[PDB]
Parts: sequence; C-alpha cells; structure tokens
Amino acid sequence: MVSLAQVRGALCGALLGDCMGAEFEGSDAVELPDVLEFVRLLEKEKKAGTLFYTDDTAMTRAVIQSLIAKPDFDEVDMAKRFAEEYKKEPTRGYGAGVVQVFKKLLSPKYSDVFQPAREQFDGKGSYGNGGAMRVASIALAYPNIQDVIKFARRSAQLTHASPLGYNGAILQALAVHFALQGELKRDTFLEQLIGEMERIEGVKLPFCSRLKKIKEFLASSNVPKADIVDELGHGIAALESVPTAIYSFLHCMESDPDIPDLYNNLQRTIIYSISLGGDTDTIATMAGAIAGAYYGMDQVTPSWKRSCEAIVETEESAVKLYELYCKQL
Ligand SMILES: [Mg+2]
Repeated sequence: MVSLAQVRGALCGALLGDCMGAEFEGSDAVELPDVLEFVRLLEKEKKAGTLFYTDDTAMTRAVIQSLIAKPDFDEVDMAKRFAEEYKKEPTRGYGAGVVQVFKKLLSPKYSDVFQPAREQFDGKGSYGNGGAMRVASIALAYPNIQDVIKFARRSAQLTHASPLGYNGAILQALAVHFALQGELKRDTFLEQLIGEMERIEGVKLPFCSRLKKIKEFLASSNVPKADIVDELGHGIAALESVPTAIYSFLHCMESDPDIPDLYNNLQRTIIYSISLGGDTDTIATMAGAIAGAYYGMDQVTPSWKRSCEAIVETEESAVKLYELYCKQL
C-alpha cells in the first residue's frame, strides 16, 4: 500500500525540481559548481518561498484540483482548469505554442476539448513534454495501471495530441506508478516500462529505444553528462526529456562522485537533473516526482522545501490525492 509519505514526496519532489530547475532553464551546458553554489545559498536564505514555480507546477496544481473535484476523471473539467489557470497567470513559462490551445479552449468557438490540441503543429499535434510534466498525480491517484495509462493519455491529449507527446506522458506516469510499488532493481524497473511501452507504441518504438539506451548506459561506467545529453537529450521534446528524467532518477540511486555525499538521493537527483542543462525545470520536475514517489518525504529536506513557492499548498494537496488513492482501493 502506497503511503502518504510517498504521495507527498512525489508532489514535493516535483515542486522542488521545478522551482530549483527554473533559474537554469535554457543553459546548453550547466556548470555543476554553479548548481552546488546555488544550493548552498538556497539553504542559508533567511526568507522562505523565494523560488517561484513555472508552468510545470501551475498545470500540476490544475490536474490535482480536477482529480479532487472529479475523482472519476473529467477531461472537460480538467481542460477548463488548464485554460483558467493560464488566464489567471499567463507569464508562468508556457511555450511551444501551447497558449493557442488555452485561447481556443477559452473561446466559445470550440466545443470539443481535444480539438484545439489536434490543430497544433499544422494538425500533427505537439510532441513537447508539457503533458508529461504535470502527469505524476495520475499515478498517485489511480492504483490500477490501465487507469494510469488511459488517464495519463487523455490528460496529455488536452494539450499534446502527437503520440510522442501523449506517449511521453504515459511513460512518465508509468515511471511514477512503478516507483511507488517498493524497492526496485534498475533493470527490472526498466523492463516494466519497456514491456508497457512496447504494447503502447507497437522509429516505430521511439520511447522503447530510449529506454533500452538507458539500460545500456546504466550497465556502462563513467558515463559523461555529454553522452547523456547527446543520446537521450535535454530538450522540450517528450522523447528528449522523459527518458532523461528516468535516467537521472535511476543514476542517482547510487552515489555520484561529482555530487557531495551530504546530499541524499532525492537531492542528488535534482542536482544531477539540473546539471544536464537544457530544459532543466521540466527534467528535474519529472525526475523529482519519480524520486519523491520512491524515497518519500523523508528525503524532502526542510531547508530545500521551505525555498519553494506554494510548498504548504502542495503538501496539503497530497493528503487529498492520498484520500482519492485510498477510495480507489
Ligand atoms: Mg517550466
């Protein structure tokens, strides 16, 4: 049985990843000393809540409020919350055309809540990671894997209608789902994900191909960050960020010689994620969600979490998601 510590851990890990990754976003190369300096300063900062969250958390909050209000999953409700959240705080960091989806949802001219997303990228749909960045809560609320898959997909399709976008969301949700189930071995976890993605996807199995590359990298020694960036990616594309977040989580189950030992696994996961550069708040928010689900609140340290905008509201929302989970059993 999943614990409240795991549900809260996952949401706080997501929040930490967003808030701490945000300042580094877009850096083609990050200097790890800069990340470690930032962490040391953060820990000494007298004022609380100085790190603002981005679109990743804004949309996460909307997902959660929808699930709490409509526990059987209501995509119409969820789309409305996405669009209303954007309208309230439009400058949180939305990109890759996604605001056109919200503007169409807000207009009276669209009645099918999936149609705006289908029109993106000249009718091909978005393959960005915005579906995946906000999906962890689906795995926290719904214990049944079939529900996780179908609701991860539908929640993602509200904005991301390309199979790369929505299958990236499914993969992220599945990573959280399997991380909740207890102590894991890396290869077994990867086979769990590969087995599901083979069926879901089946160039033909792009996520499966990246997961197999992860397995190869974990079996290798001394893997430079540059090889991870080159082969898995650090981009806004779901295919170039969801596997990278999974790799970051699995890598950080063990010590990293470049990250001081005083950091716990979850802290290491966030630091390592950010150190890969690129889309740092989304890769760290996704890796942090998985790590939080796995290690729980015990590794969410006071000095880190107090730095984040909306930490109190996040911790409270976990209790309501946990209640949903319990009702599902
Ligand atoms: Mg963001």
